[PDB]
This record gives sequence, structure tokens and C-alpha cells, in this order.
Amino acid sequence: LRCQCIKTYSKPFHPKFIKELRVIESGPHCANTEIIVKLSDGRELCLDPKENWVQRVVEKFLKRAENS
Amino acid sequence: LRCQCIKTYSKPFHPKFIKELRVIESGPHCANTEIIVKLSDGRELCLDPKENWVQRVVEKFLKRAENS
Repeated sequence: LRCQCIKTYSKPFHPKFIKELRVIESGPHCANTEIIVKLSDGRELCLDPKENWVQRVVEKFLKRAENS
Repeated sequence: LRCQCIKTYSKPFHPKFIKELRVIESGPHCANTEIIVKLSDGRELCLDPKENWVQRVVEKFLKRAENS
């Protein structure tokens, strides 16, 4: 698949709203690394991997889900 | 979808072999949190979120891909 994100979500939010995370590294398919999250209600958003708050949300989600 | 993993990969490997990561938190669909990686060659594996080496591989992959 080509790039999946048209734009990224720019307002911080709590990691409890994420139920699924997908990280696709850049490559021939898309010049950017893309982060796609599926929220508790099933909507999806793209996050900017460079933002510090995104990195923190990803990390928390993972710490949670890991011991789930 | 129900649980996607029949079994997890138990031998440590280098994060350079991962090109995509999917983390699905447990819920009604599957009692376990599942970690599915797509390798550089397109094969997929499931990893055990509880293993320390998995957590370290996930973290490295993310640090890489983030500044990609």
C-alpha cells in the first residue's frame, strides 16, 4: 500500500483511548514512517512519529497492553 | 478478528529485520494482547509482549523508524 495518512492528529490525548497501534517504517511504498492508531470506538488516526507527545503516548500504550 | 497468533517466535533477533509492527490490545476479540511484526522479506511473526527481549526489540524498532 502507498502512504495511508493524509494528515496527522495534532492534539495530545490519553493512551487509554488507543486499542491498536500500527507502525509502518518508510520504504519504497511511502517516504514517511506512519503511525496509525485505532481508538476505543474504532475510528483511526495517524500520529506524527517525530512529536515527543506521540512517542510518549506510544510508550504508555505499549506498557499497558504488554501486561494486559 | 479473533486472536491472530497461534504461537509466538521465541528466539531473539535484530530489530533491523522488522519493517512493520502491529500491537492489538486484549479485549472481547482475543484474551491476549498480540504483537505482530512484518519482517523485511514480508513474512509475519507474533511476539510475546511479556518477554523482555520483545519489549527491547519493539523499542529499538520504534526509535529507528521514528527518525526515518
